[PDB]
Amino acid sequence: ADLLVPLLRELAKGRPVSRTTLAGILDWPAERVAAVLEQATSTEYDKDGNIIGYGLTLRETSYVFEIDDRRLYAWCALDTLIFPALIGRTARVSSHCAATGAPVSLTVSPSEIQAVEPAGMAVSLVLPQEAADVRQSFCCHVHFFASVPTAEDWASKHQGLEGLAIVSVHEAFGLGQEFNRHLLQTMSSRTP
Repeated sequence: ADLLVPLLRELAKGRPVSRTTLAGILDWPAERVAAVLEQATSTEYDKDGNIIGYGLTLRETSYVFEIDDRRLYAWCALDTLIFPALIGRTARVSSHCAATGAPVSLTVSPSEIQAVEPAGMAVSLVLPQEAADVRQSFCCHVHFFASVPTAEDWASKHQGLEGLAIVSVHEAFGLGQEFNRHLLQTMSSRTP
């Protein structure tokens, strides 16, 4: 009697999943499934109203995310992925340096990386702001840099923005892997 979030499990398959199937898969009544979508109106439907799943962007960006046998796209180095460890397979990630334009690519696996090119690429992130208008406020703004010198080089001429910080794709996986514990919390955060 357990549940490892079959929703995304069947989702990763990228196949038409109806409520009777989500229900049939969850071995739960179509009403329980319904209750779930009853609060998910923002979710994208397809055809008669089935769960389309993911998609990120309508294929028109630079950040590419390949997994198993499904080519995905993103608006930032992050949007490409979300939970590699939850997938249970490898995820090929491709990016381009915002300064050198070099073709960067990394392999995101459920345990670590297995294809870093170039061997020394760097990632870029932004600092949290709480004094900006309403629209997005840099929902992501996550880019990659061919390396730390370029990341830091291009970074030098990329100051003034809302913080903006550079990092090693190696440390980016630890900061990205730690977010889980942060999101896992239902509410509040007692520790610091």
